Amino acid sequence: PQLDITRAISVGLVLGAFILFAIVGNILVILSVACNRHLRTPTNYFIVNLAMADLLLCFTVLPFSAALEVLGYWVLGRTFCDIWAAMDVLCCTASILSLCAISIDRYIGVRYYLQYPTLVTRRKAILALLCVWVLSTVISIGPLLVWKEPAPNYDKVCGVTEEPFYALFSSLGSFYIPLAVILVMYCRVYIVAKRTTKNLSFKFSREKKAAKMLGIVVGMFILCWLPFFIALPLGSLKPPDAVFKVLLWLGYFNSCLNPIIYLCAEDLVEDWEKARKLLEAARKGQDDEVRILLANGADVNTADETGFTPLHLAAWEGHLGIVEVLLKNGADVNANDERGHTPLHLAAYTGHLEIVEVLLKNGAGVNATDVIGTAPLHLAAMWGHLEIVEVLLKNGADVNAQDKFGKTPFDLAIDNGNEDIAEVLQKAATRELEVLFQ
Ligand SMILES: COc1cc2nc(N3CCN(C(=O)c4ccco4)[C@H]4CCCC[C@H]43)nc(N)c2cc1OC
Repeated sequence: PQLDITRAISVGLVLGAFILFAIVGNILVILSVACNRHLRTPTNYFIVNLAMADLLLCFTVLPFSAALEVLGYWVLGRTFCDIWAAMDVLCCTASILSLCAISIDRYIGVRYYLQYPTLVTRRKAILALLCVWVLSTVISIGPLLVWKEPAPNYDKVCGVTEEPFYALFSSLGSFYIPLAVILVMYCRVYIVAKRTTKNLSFKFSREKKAAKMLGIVVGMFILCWLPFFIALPLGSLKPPDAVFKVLLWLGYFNSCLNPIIYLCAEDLVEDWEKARKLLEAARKGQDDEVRILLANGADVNTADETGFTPLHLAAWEGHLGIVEVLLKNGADVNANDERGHTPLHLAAYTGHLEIVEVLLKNGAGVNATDVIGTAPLHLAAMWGHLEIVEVLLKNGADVNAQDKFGKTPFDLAIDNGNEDIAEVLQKAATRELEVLFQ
């Protein structure tokens, strides 16, 4: 029994990973939509409800599961087992009925690319969410009233098992009937996305991108919960109590997968072909192509294998037109590569005054430092880009900024015999003494 020690850490790390994504991850998903007015979209309305269901499990289902394993058989069915039988179904029924609202929203979204925005608003989204909880409560808390008094002979309050009238009636209303709607709708979405993808406004690639991310979510839920919900009806015609325990735990694990799916899935950058196409267009300075590619569904914030985005390479290669349209198409102006360089670092290096001003105008980090601690002022001062050094200082660039090698933008100007820049950087440093000078 030497493995008993190693099993603790392995399970503990997996349970720690779960809690992290399931509680913190979901709260962060909720807060991102809650504190951004531009992110309050009907699709984002359903994922907040999906995160609320995962959160509601963690606080009202897992405590009962944790209390069982830790303390043992303090399993007082009359109350204890009735609450976290009821709460368990409620959360699961809420989750799958939310995925029904998603599966339908995504068919309305994919099929009707330019019609959807008007069709589905915040008002129509709240009603769909409202319905889910009204149904979910009836489906979950129904049986707890319908079957009021405990059975004679063979009661199983504190067991997943029961008679066929519950095993089928519950599993139908809580899984299979919802599953039918989902699979039928995401089967319909499946073929429309190919039919319009073969045939082919960016709207289709914004909503077929959305349909793909959420399709993974829908699949991972089905994959997680099918094993349990296969075994409840199938038992009536099998599994030990210890078998049911891991099948439920598998279902619970899904609560952490959603935040992970949103961090781990590339679908906006799913078109590896269309993604690397834009990265090249923006670098080569091909305004016609970049505009066309963006309009055809190309991700503005595509990450290179090194970490460079189209805005990086555009700022580097000195293509002002592409920098403007990228920003105009919602480009991360403070995008970082592996060493932390932003497009302003690159614009500063290659001496493009036009782009440095445009980046700053669009809210670029003037003092943004890379892993070495090198700021855009370090690079502009190093190569003799005096116009950029002045623009940078004007936007409040820090002259005292130091890299890992202890070198400051002034030092680099001196060490490259840049007399003009060194004077402007030395003057800039005595700014605090010009409180006395009016
Ligand atoms: C996700 O959907 C469902 C979840 C459900 N969860 C329970 N639980 C949760 C905890 N259980 C066990 O751990 C467990 C281990 C072995 C048998 O049960 C049992 C036993 C203790 C009391 C609550 C029970 N009971 C249901 N009847 C149930 C029904 C569901 O849909 C039809």
